[PDB]
Amino acid sequence: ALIERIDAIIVDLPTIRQQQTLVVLRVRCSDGVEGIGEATTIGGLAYGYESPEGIKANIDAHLAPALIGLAADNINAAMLKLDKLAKGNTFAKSGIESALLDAQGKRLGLPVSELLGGRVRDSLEVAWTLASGDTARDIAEARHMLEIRRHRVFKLKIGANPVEQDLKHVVTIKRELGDSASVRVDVNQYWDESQAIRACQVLGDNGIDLIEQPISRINRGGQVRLNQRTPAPIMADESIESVEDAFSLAADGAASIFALKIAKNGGPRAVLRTAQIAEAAGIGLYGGTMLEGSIGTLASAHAFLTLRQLTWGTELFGPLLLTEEIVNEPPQYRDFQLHIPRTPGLGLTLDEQRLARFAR
Amino acid sequence: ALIERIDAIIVDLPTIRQQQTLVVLRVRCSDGVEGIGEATTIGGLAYGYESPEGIKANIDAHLAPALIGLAADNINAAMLKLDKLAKGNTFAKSGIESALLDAQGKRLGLPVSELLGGRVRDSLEVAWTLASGDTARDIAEARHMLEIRRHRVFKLKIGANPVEQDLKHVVTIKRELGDSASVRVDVNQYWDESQAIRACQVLGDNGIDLIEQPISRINRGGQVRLNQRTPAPIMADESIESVEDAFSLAADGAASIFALKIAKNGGPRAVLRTAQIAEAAGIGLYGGTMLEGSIGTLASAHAFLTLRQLTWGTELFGPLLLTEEIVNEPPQYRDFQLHIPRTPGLGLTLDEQRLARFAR
Amino acid sequence: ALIERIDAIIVDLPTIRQQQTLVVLRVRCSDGVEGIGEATTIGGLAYGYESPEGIKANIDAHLAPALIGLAADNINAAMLKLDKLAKGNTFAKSGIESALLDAQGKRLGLPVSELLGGRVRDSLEVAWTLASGDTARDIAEARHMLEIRRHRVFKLKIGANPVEQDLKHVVTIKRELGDSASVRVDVNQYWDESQAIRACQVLGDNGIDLIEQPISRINRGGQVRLNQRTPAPIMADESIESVEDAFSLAADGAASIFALKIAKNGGPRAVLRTAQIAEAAGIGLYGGTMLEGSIGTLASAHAFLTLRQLTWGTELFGPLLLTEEIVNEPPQYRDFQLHIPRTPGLGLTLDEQRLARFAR
Amino acid sequence: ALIERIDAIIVDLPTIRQQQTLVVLRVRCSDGVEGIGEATTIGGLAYGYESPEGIKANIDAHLAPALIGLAADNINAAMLKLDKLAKGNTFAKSGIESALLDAQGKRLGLPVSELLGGRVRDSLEVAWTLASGDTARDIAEARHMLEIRRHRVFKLKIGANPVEQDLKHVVTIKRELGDSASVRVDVNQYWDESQAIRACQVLGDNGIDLIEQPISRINRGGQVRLNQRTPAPIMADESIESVEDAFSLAADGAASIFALKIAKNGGPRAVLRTAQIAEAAGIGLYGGTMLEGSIGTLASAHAFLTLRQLTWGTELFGPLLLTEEIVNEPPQYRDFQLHIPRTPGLGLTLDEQRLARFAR
Ligand SMILES: [Mn+2]
Ligand SMILES: [Mn+2]
Ligand SMILES: [Mn+2]
Ligand SMILES: [Mn+2]
Repeated sequence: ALIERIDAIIVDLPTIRQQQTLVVLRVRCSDGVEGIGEATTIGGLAYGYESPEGIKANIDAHLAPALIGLAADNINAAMLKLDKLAKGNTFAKSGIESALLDAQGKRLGLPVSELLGGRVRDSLEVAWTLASGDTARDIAEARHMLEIRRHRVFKLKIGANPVEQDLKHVVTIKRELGDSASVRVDVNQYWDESQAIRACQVLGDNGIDLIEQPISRINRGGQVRLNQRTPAPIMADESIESVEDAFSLAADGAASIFALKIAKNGGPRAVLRTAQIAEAAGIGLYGGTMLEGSIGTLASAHAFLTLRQLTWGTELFGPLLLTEEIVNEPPQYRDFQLHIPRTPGLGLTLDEQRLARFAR
Repeated sequence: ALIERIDAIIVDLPTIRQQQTLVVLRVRCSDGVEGIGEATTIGGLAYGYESPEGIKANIDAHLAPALIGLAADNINAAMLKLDKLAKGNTFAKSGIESALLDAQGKRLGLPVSELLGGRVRDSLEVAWTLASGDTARDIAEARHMLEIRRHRVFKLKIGANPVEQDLKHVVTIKRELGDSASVRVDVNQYWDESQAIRACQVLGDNGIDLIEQPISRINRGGQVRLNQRTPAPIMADESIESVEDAFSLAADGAASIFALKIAKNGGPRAVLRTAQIAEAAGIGLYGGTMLEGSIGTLASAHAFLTLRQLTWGTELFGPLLLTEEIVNEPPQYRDFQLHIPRTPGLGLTLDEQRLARFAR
Repeated sequence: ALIERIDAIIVDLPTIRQQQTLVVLRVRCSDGVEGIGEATTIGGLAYGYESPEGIKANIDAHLAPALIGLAADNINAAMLKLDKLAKGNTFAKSGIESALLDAQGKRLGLPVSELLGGRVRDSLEVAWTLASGDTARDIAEARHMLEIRRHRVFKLKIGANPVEQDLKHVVTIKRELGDSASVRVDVNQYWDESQAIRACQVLGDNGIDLIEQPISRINRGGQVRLNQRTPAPIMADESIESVEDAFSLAADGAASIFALKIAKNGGPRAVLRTAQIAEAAGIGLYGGTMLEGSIGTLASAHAFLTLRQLTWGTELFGPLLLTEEIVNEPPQYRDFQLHIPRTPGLGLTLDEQRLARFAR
Repeated sequence: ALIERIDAIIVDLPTIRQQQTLVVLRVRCSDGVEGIGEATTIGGLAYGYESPEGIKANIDAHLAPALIGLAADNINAAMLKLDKLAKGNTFAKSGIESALLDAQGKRLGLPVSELLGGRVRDSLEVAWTLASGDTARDIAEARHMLEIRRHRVFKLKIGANPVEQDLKHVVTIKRELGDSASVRVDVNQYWDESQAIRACQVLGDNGIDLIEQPISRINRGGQVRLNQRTPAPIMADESIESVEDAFSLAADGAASIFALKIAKNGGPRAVLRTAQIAEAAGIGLYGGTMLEGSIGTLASAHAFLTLRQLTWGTELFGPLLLTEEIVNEPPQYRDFQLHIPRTPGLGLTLDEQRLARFAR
């Protein structure tokens, strides 16, 4: 089977929060099998180098033409060719690798997790981000998610308000939930090391389970110091923009936990290279997301199912924020987890009608 | 006297806990003197590279034939020959060295401790592992051991249950016993560094005296960080798989205490090389065990008697877990210690009847 | 006073080599002043994250909209706003900053070099890359460039062929040229550390003045080792993808010379921050290029004129490779140097006809 | 679908040198598909912890029983189970993984290289070890191998004789061969750092391309020092006894080249994890061997075909030393390379008669 055509479609979907843009890839092979992938990011260029528009432009002008005519079943050769021709562009590469694995799974009749070696579990613990901004509303939401047994691990995005304000807000939530839930924070590189010194202490002292990316990736030394001094473990996220960054952080002792994102590494197979490095170093894992819809979520999920251990769970809740999707199969979230079927490929099929309706 | 024959016998003994397998070595010398040694491990291949079956196979096919015909009284030459021919295989080497020292002690009429240079004590403090799994039962057992003056230092094996559960269990035990007993934990490499960060703090804050091998030996940097940050001292155990590993950990500042096991180093003389390195570096000592019966326990004991200081005592309680033994002389445990006689060799003789009954 | 509109045009120009694609920026201000900039790369995505297509897509969709309406005379505020909304995208940022500086300089009647502080020189030494592939042809071209006094510093791009082959080629050229020219090589990350060990030694012992980016930026430790052991100075180029990378490299001692490129840093002002960091660390400087045409070449030059010292000269020969240009004023190359006028802005005007002709 | 039975057979085959012992694994699956693997070492226990005897003993007693009944198509789950129950035992693990991969490839009709992701080449450069001991004889054998175009890369095993004697021998061979062949040496941990200091210098100055494992793995600091000072690149072989060792060596900068052996890592998939770590650190690669016959050689080869680059080729000449083999298909050595077919599995079938004949 040869790769015949690759299409990159920008889709804007309404969210419960007010819109999420995804780049849906469709790779059609000569044997009639089609694979689907997703390259999605948050806020244009605010959370990475690649925007939806840039991703589509590069796929159309550079990445896709390099693949037309190649064997669809030799994913390693195709991805290595992209590395040779394109520097970075991990989101685009991720969408493409996801589609090739999907097409390959359908072709062989195996779920992507089995193509990657075999799953050691069928479900993944899923965290939820509390985003009402209001403390009372956040505790109310958390208590609801617990009641319906959908989530018991909650993440709080902070760093935008005065430190003292964010600290009170987080400590209040953990204090009210007590031992019923795990509370973590994500600072998204918003603090400088001078602010993180005291903030990490207060959070660690008040039962916050982990602190994700407290300071900017440009401060390597600061990450190493906080890794050694913060009472709560430090998780690296934005500090990882490639597999090679993961080796560097591991060699430096810059974090005790790595967030694994297929978009930041370059696909399901690339994220596994980063996970393996973390494993060889004794670094804990967490399955991250870029707020992908079901396609990217499932592609992440399929790689995470093969991991020996994910000490801190995952935040694969992306599909839950969308009011509408472009696939026919809704994800199964129940009993604090995301359940992944043993269907061929990613186990998803496009809803041609909603796709046409939301595509640009 | 020449080494004439070496036999490796696998023996399965019932335990009070449900079976322990030992590899008993019998080295017969041309002068009619026989030496006995033991090569024992825990759980097949779960706690090391060598299993009872592999140990016997290698002794029979490789190690023993290299020794037949050599002088029984030149232990250094015999052991150096084994190092030249065999990589690793420390458990097998340990059993063999133990038997040669036993035979040499009987021949010269000296206890093995005197062959090793001379004892500075006749008894060793012995810790006890609380293994009921149940907190109330563990406190009850500990109080009994204290009452009968058999043990006042207790070890708790953790790491298999959720961290929070193991922490509550340990803190409850220390809280109830108070200053009447020393409470320590052994995590057996079960935690990753991200989990150990908070767990070590809680344990150190609640009176746990030391934390044995909290994380995997593959994470050297993590051991160094915990050595500098944990409130309770960190003891290395599985991180030591050879004398050379001990030098490496000492040079790195990876632990402030080393567990000394003859099986992991290669015998009573090898364990002394590791102890000497620890001494030159200012690292504290602890006499460890692989749950050996009286033979291996006594061989460990004889080397430990020559040490200037063992700040943390020993856990030479192996014989106490066996319902039946294959030696005639039962070990003397009284007043929190194991008492070692000044009889030739290891001071033990095989019970031919029970040996035949439990051998495979 | 206000930025009214920003246009990003892709232009394909013919080279002496084959085309070269430029992204010409035209910023129109409310006061009638227009500024021009250039964002140019090499080989689509083979030499960087940004392609001409992705650059235009991002400018039109995200960057330009963030600038419309802002004061055209407050460049610091404009660029800081872009850093807040966009991660990376240094090529696009460089093109935009260059245009704003051009407009501001025309507005105050000052060359960009004066806006940046004040020039300390009026011309820059310019190197030339011998790229025929044929040793004899290269020596001939070099002899000619020397004859007409256009260049006396030559750079050989190597790494694509077997090591001994590239080494022979390079050593032969330096042997034939002797003390007449400075010969340098750029390996463009093509060797791994194991190949670079012997190659750097041979090159250094045969009169090669500096070795540019011998290994990949992913291998930080290798750069630090080569920096201490190479007989010829090591220059970092691709290892610098941001000003923060420059700080990191300096702190580590990964190179004794930094190549300065406005495109890899984010503009003329950004390149000065990197140059300042190098100066504070005692690191040597070299004026680099991404093969820009006159607009980009002049924007680099204006920044380079304010530097105290550029120990290794520059390679601002980009305009010399183009057969057609889109500006009215051709660069003044004479006596081994590039001469920069003291006219307002960049001192360039767009040839509207040729622009329309090569614009795609 | 299910692993029904696993057989471990010790086979003694005649070499051109004397015998070579292999442990042939035969895994039978419920669907009638059988997979074959090989766990081979050199010199009993002289070159590793596992002997043919210990390997068979452990497979029969511990490893095989843990696999019976498990899905034959979920190799990741099977191997992770083995890691949980058994420490080390990489040779036995490698043999088992190779057989499961062979079975799975025959089952899906794909060569193992495709199961592992996809090959990027169809043949591998193969080195040859000159082992006559006689300098003149070695030069003759080398000239011949060059004549018939079978090998052009030669490796000399040294370290057993006085240094100046081995140095003379090696330098003479390279002098006589000149630019015609690449000459390398493997010291097999025979020198201590004090001897290696001058030897590495002499070898490097006389055209030796790489120096493999000059000193013992116990001396980590010495490897780091030799890695910075040796004029010829240092390759780690014995220092790698697990994938985690590879990470450690890379983090420390102890070698610029890693020898890859499926037997020392735990199988074809394990060797890829080590290769990935090396790639992320910028470390060069070489395909190593433990002198396996065709089964083991092909299992290594299939993994090596997926690698982006093997800067230093391979030494997969194992089959060439055997006069008799236990498979029906003899390896395709031609034009300095080993050619690998695109047939299912390993592409090998057991010659039941010869197997029965040499089986012990
Ligand atoms: Mn995050
Ligand atoms: Mn222990
Ligand atoms: Mn360059
Ligand atoms: Mn070797």
